Amino acid sequence: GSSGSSGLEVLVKTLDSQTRTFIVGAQMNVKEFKEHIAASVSIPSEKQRLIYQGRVLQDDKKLQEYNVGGKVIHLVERAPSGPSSG
Repeated sequence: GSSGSSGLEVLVKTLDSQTRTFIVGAQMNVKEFKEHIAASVSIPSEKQRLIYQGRVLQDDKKLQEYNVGGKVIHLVERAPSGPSSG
């Protein structure tokens, strides 16, 4: 889905060199975004924690606000992630 080139791009680099571009509404908030990618990343927001410039992106805050458009954010997963995984 997702038609027309209208939206803000947001990348996410996990702790395994894995950048994933995401197109969400600039209006969207950090939290929401987490819930959105939460699907792809497969990680829950409450577990997620977008970090940029060594700072923890606020939930109430929005991506645009930070200006992470086409930028690479650093998402972290709570608890010690498993090596094998699956």
